[PDB]
Amino acid sequence: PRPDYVLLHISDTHLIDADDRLGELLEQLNQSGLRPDAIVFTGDLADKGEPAAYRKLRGLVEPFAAQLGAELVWVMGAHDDRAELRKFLLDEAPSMAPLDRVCMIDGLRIIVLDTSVPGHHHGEIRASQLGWLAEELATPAPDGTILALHHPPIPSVLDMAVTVELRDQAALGRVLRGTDVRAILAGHLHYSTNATFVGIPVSVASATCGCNLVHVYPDTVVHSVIP
Amino acid sequence: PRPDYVLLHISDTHLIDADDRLGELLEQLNQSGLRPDAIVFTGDLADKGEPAAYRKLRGLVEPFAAQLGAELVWVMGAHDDRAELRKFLLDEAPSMAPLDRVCMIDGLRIIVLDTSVPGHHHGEIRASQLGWLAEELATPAPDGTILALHHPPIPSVLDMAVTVELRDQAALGRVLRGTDVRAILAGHLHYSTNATFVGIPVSVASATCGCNLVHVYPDTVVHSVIP
Ligand SMILES: [Fe+3]
Ligand SMILES: [Fe+3]
Ligand SMILES: [Mn+2]
Ligand SMILES: [Mn+2]
Repeated sequence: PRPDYVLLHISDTHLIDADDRLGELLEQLNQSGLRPDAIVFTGDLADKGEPAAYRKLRGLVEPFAAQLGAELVWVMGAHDDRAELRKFLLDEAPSMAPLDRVCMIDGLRIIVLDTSVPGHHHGEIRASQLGWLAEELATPAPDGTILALHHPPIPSVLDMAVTVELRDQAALGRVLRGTDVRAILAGHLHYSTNATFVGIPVSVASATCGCNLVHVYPDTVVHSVIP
Repeated sequence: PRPDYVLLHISDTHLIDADDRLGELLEQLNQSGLRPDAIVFTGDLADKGEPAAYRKLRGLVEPFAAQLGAELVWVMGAHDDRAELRKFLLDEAPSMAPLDRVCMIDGLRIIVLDTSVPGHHHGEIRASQLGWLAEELATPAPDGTILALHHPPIPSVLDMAVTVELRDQAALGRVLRGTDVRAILAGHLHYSTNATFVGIPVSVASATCGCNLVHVYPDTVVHSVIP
């Protein structure tokens, strides 16, 4: 069976060792001869949101993605800094506004939502983001939508995880329910985890410091854990 | 958040080294102080379906489960032998009939389906099993149903996997659709994998030779990969 799309789902890189942990993964997938349509990094890109760490991340990852002709999709995590990421990763003017973005890969919509709260480890989605997201999803994409965020909308199966979890999930669920979101890609957790949120599959990739392969079929989305 | 149920999902033990790979996992979870309601083993219990290997498996696992007061749930895999498993694992009269079973854990239904084909590595579900399964699911369980089988009803993301995959999945899907099956537990693959089948979450546990924790919440089922 040939997939419609192939995505790479990497998370929690924590760059400031994390340098060659990520380095060796890149080449391992380069050497596997895999050619994904997109590489999605679901947060905690930089451990202390450092300019130097973003620069370094960009030099390591951009060549890798260009070779495979793959779209790079960056997501804000709790440890990141919105302004330094915009500045040193995206070549955009600095702003503390949520890193929310829409990205079409042929017929597939990828939506990047920012669940980060500046200077806080927990997760939240602000009213303006739910409005933005609702408006966007009112138009169905041909091959449906992948949602990429940091803090996963799933129950916390550990206590030291509850204080840093994504808050007010009911609001998100009200917006996602009945739309064309087919899968939710998330990070934060540091162990591979899957569940559903309002009927939608949630897949959380483990920390880098393995990752997930994502094959998008016409009728299903397959997530596989690569050690 | 307190889960309604906790399940342990272990797969592909391949006992005939596999002995102390499984041994060290048991104790690691014994030592974690985890107390699951059920331990579900999703096939390839014995590598050559050997009487000696079932005896050994039983001596290693039954004490472990009794301590935690956990229900043992055994599933036929491709490598198993229906008659020797019935004989040396279940203390049942030998039979080549599919190992199909229903098991209530308080309000939660667990259904064991046998996708094995004797002397063959591929997977199939026979007409009589679809009838049995349909009849059973006509009655909803209070806390819905977990389905446990060997060959997962998900697309094969590798070629050397297609010849051994579960065949005629459309038939299964016709039976599962709209019933109270909340999750499908599966094995066979040897890499952690999740997808949906007819809207239902499928979670495949990796080979032992790690496993999965399964927390069953009122509104969702969370699967986590334990290295
Ligand atoms: Fe992190
Ligand atoms: Fe196996
Ligand atoms: Mn995080
Ligand atoms: Mn198998």
